[PDB]
Amino acid sequence: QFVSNVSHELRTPLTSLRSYIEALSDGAWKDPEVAPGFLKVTQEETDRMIRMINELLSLSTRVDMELVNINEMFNYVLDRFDMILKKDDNPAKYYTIKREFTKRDLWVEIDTDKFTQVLDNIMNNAIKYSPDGGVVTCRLLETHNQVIISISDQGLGIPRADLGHVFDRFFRVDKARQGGTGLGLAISKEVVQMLGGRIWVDSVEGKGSTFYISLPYE
Amino acid sequence: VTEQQKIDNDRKQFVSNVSHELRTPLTSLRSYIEALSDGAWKDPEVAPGFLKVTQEETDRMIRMINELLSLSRMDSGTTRVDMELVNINEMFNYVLDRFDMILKKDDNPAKYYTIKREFTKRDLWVEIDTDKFTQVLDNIMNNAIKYSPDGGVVTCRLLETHNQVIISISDQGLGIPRADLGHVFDRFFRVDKQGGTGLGLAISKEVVQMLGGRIWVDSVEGKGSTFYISLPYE
Ligand SMILES: Nc1ncnc2c1ncn2[C@@H]1O[C@H](COP(=O)(O)OP(N)(=O)O)[C@@H](O)[C@H]1O
Ligand SMILES: Nc1ncnc2c1ncn2[C@@H]1O[C@H](COP(=O)(O)OP(N)(=O)O)[C@@H](O)[C@H]1O
Repeated sequence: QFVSNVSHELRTPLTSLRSYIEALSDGAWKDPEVAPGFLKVTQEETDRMIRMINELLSLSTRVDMELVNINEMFNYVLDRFDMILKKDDNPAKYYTIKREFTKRDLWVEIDTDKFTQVLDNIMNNAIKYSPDGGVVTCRLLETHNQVIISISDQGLGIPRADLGHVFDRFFRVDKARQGGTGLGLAISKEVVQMLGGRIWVDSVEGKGSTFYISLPYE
Repeated sequence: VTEQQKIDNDRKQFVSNVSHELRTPLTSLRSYIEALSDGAWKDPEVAPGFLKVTQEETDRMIRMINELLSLSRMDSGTTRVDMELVNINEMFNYVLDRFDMILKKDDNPAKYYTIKREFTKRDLWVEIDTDKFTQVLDNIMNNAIKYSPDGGVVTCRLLETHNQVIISISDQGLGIPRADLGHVFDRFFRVDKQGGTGLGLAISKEVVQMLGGRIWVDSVEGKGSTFYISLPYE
């Protein structure tokens, strides 16, 4: 349903917007080296949220495939999550984003808005389900004519019995450790399949998780 | 026929409203961010003032999102309701204690108010979900204070009948038009035209209904209002 999806999907961009506005208010507005770049991101997130409301309201049409540089696009996503982490209430370096991208530029046909939603949910999960903190490792590679993204955490894991169930709508693992609706990964799977790709997960209950996304390369 | 239709119409309206209400702050943000990007950011007389407004608009949307999410969770049957036997007197008194304590600090207070308590003497043990019900009392108490005249008295009652536990919360503010006594519990209904979503009482009505109870309001314009909560007793 519309309300539930739009509400769920606005949360990461609102957090990201809040985070950059906070950095600006805290003094970055005085720094000519960074203020314009920060303002540019808030302008982009605000416009993205406005498109998102409309898109999701209309579905109750466009899957807009563009040839995109995944390297840059993934990098832009992770830049926001670093900003969320720095303006976080946690101690500095309580969470780390380590990037492991191949050096060649990878061009892939995607819907930029919808796929950002996918990366947002997985990064946000990777953080939300590491309460004790940790490194989030983000990999970008091409092999066997697939472009593959994997996102690993050192968080709470996922029971083996539930590895399949986690992409189902409303499914939330019911053990100790919060969350919300159980929609993020179902929305994500829907987008990834729509784009001709695949998503899957490996996990160890005490160690952490790795989510994988595969997209057709050429 | 009409039954399914009324439902579908309410849903269609609610969706339309959600889209308009999320859109309006974002549109306001866009306008302040664009002024900032066009150069106001270099200007110390306005950049801080402008940033502050974007921060407030952003907070309002995050509250709206959280509120819309609870409404969804309940609409889904997904919402966890944990009925436990608790002392309503001590729970209500603690709620009022948080509000008295707010006033105890010189802000300066914008407005002074008094919280008058009239509780029954016997202890009322009743099964409820404390986390959710405290939220309900908060929403009514915040309204009661917000719409009180300077120096107004907020009167809080806990009384039981043979069949019911009744809580009432009265203010001496401008009250509510008779045409609207029902509508104030509607999603996004605000009689007025700053922050405030118009979802609080909609959440409250839904929560009180999950708990097996009833909530309603009496008001005489210019007199003030009295909100009631009824809970099944024993
Ligand atoms: N990175 C992760 N580590 C451990 N558990 C995770 C995880 N990412 C997702 N999960 C689990 O999968 C369930 C469903 O995820 P999701 O669709 O994104 O739900 P959500 N967080 O939007 O409420 C979550 O409730 C959580 O139990
Ligand atoms: N105690 C009260 N006195 C006068 N009007 C009241 C009132 N409590 C609620 N109302 C009216 O009902 C409307 C909706 O209440 P509510 O759902 O709590 O709004 P809110 N606080 O989330 O923005 C308010 O805007 C107000 O017009």
